[PDB]
Amino acid sequence: EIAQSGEDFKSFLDKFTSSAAFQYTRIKFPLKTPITLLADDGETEKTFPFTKEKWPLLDSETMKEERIEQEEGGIYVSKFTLNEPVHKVFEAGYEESEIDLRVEFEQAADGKWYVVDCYTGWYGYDLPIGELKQTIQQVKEENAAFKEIHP
Ligand SMILES: [Cl-]
Repeated sequence: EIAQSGEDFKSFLDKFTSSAAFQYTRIKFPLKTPITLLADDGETEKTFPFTKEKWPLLDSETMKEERIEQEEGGIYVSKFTLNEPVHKVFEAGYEESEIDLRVEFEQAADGKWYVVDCYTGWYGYDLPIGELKQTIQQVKEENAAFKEIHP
């Protein structure tokens, strides 16, 4: 569960979520899994590299493990589904739905933690390819908000 050398994961994650500049330094772009969307033709899958300009900054609230029971009926669950000394995977989503976030963390040979892959519902398979550019701009605007409180 806990690494015997290098960076402590919980301490890393607190720094990662508290500073945008630091966060960007600890993501290995392009991520392992590219963004995959269906073309308008309705048959061809198109991939786009998951690069720095597309990254939605992750805050401390998002990275908390918890179970949210909503009055309107949903149960939203976030948890580390893999929790090994040098390899962790965080998943979040509504119970009985597909997940809307998966973040994969690995402690590299230098002892530092990095994000090496991510699935985010911002770029879900349900996103029309024609909306990708504007979605990326929306993420930029969210990131501007993040940077007002977590530079
Ligand atoms: Cl409730």
